[PDB]
Amino acid sequence: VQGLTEEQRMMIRELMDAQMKTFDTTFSHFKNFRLPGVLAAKWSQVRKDLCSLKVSLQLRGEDGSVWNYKPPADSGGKEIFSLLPHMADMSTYMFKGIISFAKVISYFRDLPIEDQISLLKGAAFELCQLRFNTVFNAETGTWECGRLSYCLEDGFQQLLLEPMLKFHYMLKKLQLHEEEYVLMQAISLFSPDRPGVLQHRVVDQLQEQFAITLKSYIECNRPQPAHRFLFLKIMAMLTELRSINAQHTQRLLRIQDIHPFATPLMQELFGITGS
Ligand SMILES: COc1cccc(N(C)C(=S)Oc2ccc3c(c2)CCCC3)n1
Repeated sequence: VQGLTEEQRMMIRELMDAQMKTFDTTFSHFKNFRLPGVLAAKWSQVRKDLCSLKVSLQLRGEDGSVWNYKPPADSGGKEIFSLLPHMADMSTYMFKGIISFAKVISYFRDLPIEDQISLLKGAAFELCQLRFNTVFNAETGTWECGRLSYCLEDGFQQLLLEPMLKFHYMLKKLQLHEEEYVLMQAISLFSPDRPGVLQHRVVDQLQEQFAITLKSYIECNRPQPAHRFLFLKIMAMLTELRSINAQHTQRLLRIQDIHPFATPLMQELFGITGS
């Protein structure tokens, strides 16, 4: 790109290299996942917690066959948990790609292992949502995950009330480059204020370099009036994503409390000990 320092161009490359190596955009290796079965104040809030992300699910076979699953309606029972096992498998698959992404980046390997763990615990969800946005189809409200499709159930303005859905639509509208998505991932990963981080100074210095690189990238490759304040818009979305992360963590722990579903990797990322 233009106007970047050699160190910034190298920084952008290694992020792009790590994204290329660890983001299976066709989801070809997402396999052996569970699928929905065939044929007191907690519950009110878990009932409200689960209805926030209502999606149907399509599976296109290599032979051309199509399986499609329409979820039930909430009717006061355990049917609200039908996609929990499948969604756990997908998020687990994505978390593994995220962990692989961090471990390739030199700036991440060079951190102490305890801080590596702390940063991944704090940012794994956010980097997952950033990767899902690149396969989000805002015209059809569908995350195109290769042979899997997650379609939002029916208007458009009433769904933007859901913060994570609003995030995906608003982030998609910015029409970001691959380089800007991966820089967002690095900024979110290297957040110095996550619980348990010890090397706050180096992590803060690294994050600042990633933000400066992103600011510089935008200024060198986006002169259009539509991209005025784009960097600031991106940074605001990252703050919103952190809020959504905290929201979603409390959501998940409440559902986990009355209906266990978290995989071992999810338990590790969310602090669940097993006792
Ligand atoms: C109760 O909270 C839960 C339950 C189970 C899994 C999760 N996680 C951690 C994640 S990343 O779920 C998502 C979030 C967004 C999306 C998908 C999964 C799949 C495709 C559509 C976009 N969260």
